[PDB]
Amino acid sequence: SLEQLLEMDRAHFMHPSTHAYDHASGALPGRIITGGKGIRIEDHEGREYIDAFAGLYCVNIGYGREEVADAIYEQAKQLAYYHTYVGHSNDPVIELSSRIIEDWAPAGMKKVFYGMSGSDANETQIKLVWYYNNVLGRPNKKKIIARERSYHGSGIVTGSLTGLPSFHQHFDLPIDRVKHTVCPHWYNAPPGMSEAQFVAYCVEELEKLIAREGADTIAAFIAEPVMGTGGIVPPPQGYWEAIQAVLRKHDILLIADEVVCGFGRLGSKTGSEHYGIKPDLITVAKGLTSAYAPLSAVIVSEKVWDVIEKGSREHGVMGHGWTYSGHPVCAAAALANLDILERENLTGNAADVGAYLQQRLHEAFGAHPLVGEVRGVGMLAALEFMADKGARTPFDPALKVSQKVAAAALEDGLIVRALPHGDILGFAPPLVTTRAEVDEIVAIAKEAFDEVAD
Amino acid sequence: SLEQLLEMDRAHFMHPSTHAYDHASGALPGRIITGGKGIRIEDHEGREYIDAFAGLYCVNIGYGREEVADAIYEQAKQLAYYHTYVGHSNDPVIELSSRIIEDWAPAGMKKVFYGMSGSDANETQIKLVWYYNNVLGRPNKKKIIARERSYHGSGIVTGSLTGLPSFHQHFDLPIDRVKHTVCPHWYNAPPGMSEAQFVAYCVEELEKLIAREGADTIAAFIAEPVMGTGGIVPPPQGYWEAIQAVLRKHDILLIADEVVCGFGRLGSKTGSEHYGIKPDLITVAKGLTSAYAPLSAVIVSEKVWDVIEKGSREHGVMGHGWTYSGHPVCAAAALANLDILERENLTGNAADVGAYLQQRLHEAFGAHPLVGEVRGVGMLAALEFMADKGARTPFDPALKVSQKVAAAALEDGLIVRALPHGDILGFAPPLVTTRAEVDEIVAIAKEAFDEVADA
Ligand SMILES: *Cc1c(COP(=O)(O)O)cnc(C)c1O
Ligand SMILES: *Cc1c(COP(=O)(O)O)cnc(C)c1O
Ligand SMILES: [Ca+2]
Ligand SMILES: [Ca+2]
Ligand SMILES: [Ca+2]
Repeated sequence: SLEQLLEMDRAHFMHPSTHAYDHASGALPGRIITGGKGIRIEDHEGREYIDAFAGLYCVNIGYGREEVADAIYEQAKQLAYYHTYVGHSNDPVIELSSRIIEDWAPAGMKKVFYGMSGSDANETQIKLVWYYNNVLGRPNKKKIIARERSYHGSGIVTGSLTGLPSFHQHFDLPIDRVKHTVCPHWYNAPPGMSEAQFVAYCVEELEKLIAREGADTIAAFIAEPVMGTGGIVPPPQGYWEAIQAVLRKHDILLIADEVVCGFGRLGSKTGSEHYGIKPDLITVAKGLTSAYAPLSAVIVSEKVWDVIEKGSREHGVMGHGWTYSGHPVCAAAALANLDILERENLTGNAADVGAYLQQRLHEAFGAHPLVGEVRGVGMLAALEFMADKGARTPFDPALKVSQKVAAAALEDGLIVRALPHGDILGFAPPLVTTRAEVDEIVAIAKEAFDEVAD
Repeated sequence: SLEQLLEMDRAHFMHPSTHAYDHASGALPGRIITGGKGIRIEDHEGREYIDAFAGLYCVNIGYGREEVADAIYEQAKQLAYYHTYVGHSNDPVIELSSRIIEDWAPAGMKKVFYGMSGSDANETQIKLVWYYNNVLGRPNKKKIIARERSYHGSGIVTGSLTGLPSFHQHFDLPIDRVKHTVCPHWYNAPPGMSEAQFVAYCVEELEKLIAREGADTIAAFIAEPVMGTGGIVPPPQGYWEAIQAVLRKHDILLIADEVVCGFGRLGSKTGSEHYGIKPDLITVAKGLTSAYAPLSAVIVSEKVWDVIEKGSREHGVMGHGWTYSGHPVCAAAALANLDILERENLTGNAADVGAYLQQRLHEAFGAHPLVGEVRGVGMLAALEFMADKGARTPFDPALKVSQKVAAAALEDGLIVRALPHGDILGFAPPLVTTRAEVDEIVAIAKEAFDEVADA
């Protein structure tokens, strides 16, 4: 019974990112998702929704892929699990590793280490950067620079990297080794710069942080090529070239968080490829498997892998491992996911239909007095709402405009996300989305928005 | 083509817990596992092995359960994933949560929060204990006490909780908020002590740590009911009763790490049930799914859940979540796993055949001059080897006796683990293991051991 389900939920399930009391008490009503196909999902009540956020930037090949379910089945049946400790392996993990390196990763990458979450992958990154510096005799080169409004996960170290305050509240974060520099959102500049001027500003602010802390104390800089949860923010043109030069000058490792941007989302293999970023380390999850099974990976450059090898010769086996590291079923899911991305050229579809999404959002919302900015890249897009446009001046957060539009859209059968920063409505549809589906998405969001606007 | 696999592996796969250079260079040969059935696995080759470590204390219902593969398939096909943010749900996660609380958790537990690893679950625990204290207006009550030789995971915070130095080296751990008290291994007590004396020693050492740090600054104490990777160490008689009294007196939360002990391993539902532990918080993974899919959970007491609710009313939504929190496929795997544990009464089999394992290891090894100690409980057991027994004096670690026995056992078709701490050979067979299979396991390990002992 659906009613006893919902009581069991309220009584016993602690959800992620859900108001504990309001949920437990019934004030925040629960929604049970039971099926889905293509870009549409279905709740327990039989209501169907267009999921223009692809779960959480992650159901990239779309819902209901029997091909992946069969791949998962066949592996679960043959060998669901053995460990990968002390050189042990399984077939799928071997194939997946060489495929990630040969076909998806930028040049210079060498090794892949697996977990199950974006958060655990970034945890691994910070371990590796500390290990690297310790084996090189640099015990104080340990601080990590992240950015305001960044999202890097929800643990203690990874929640510190995260530049959104909700992940810090009552958790004593950020930790002391994590420092935050500026969010590269041109729309929000010092308030009259050229794009190039704003880049130079971001560069000087980073240079100031480095000077205050001391370059010899900074191990790494971590960043999303395009900001996701912080509010769908492409980098300014020239940003990545200029930031990379600063990091190289100060011998600071670069970690590209590709959890959202990875595996076709922007119309390129990765955000790194898209923007000419040459990271030392890369974090992936989400579109790695299109969420069909949980899997994360850390991709390691030749340079860093060489120091890891060196560490092992001098100090023996590195103490790092998860029980389910390289889980056969999860690896098999990833292989089928990649087969589908590649065969259907969904990276191309993301570029193509993603540009159409940008176009249609601009046409629909660009001229409107309450829309401060329309922005995006590939199959990511956002609308940022402003009380005055003009003066670039945001609504009283108590008004909750982004949230009211999202709610209205949901009533009309469309899922889009109110992002945690400001009044921002985000779009991250599956990479299989068609032009017609975009027009359908935009029509509903447009109606929703007018209803709230009035 | 097997050769091309192994090259691809060496070229591109960074393994957990694997010597990086020795593996990449071919000095540490790789092993590809391709199949398995019951308690036996098969490598690429075709060599078959009795897996008396059940993967990593985790393949509890045994290998090749088509029933679980079908359960995984059916969920993957119907709905592999949606998120569980902002009150969203799927039914396997709802059923699993109420089943964990009603059927497996000790009394007083209320809510379950999901991840994918033992490590992420303990990460969540520490977040929750800090949140708890912050919403109660106790900003300084934040330190965590763990134990020497404990294993709690392999992250930064969870690697700090972990009391084994290999998880610390070149990672700048433990963090300052984590303190370690003594390992409750009677066999390594300060010499001469009675079991009861050694308990009282553990108690006084904990009391000293609490006095030095200030009880006011200590949020929680985390511990495995029985130590796993640190050496298969049951707690001394009376340990848990006495430790619990100290924690209660100082208002310190107790986190039971049931990652190994959970879901039947000791012949009880949990280590907590087994030893009368009343934790505020419990961590589970491994036997939660028998490793058929990755899943972890944090089980939360009524007391702690009440404060979490309070936090949300006063401060709004707690900022905690994993994208794959409550993953439908993983939850479905767990439900089938539980169906099998319950239907086959594998908790009972673990009690029964586990006691037999203890008996048979004692009979086979108890008298031998090179075996310092035989120990265990339920379906966990270990042999600890000593150069001198009556002097309690261990071999030169470069001799690596535990590892030589393991190697010999592997040649003879048996997988048992050389544990990282001492010269210790561990046993954690699947909970479906039979008495005859135990005798088969012990016979091979006994032969292996003689070969190494006579040398
Ligand atoms: C979602 C996300 C993470 C963390 O992933 P989890 O699987 O939720 O731990 C990290 N980085 C980015 C950019 C993300 O979007
Ligand atoms: C194996 C283990 C962990 C960590 O589990 P992962 O799934 O490897 O992250 C934590 N606690 C205990 C007691 C364990 O045995
Ligand atoms: Ca409407
Ligand atoms: Ca079947
Ligand atoms: Ca033999």
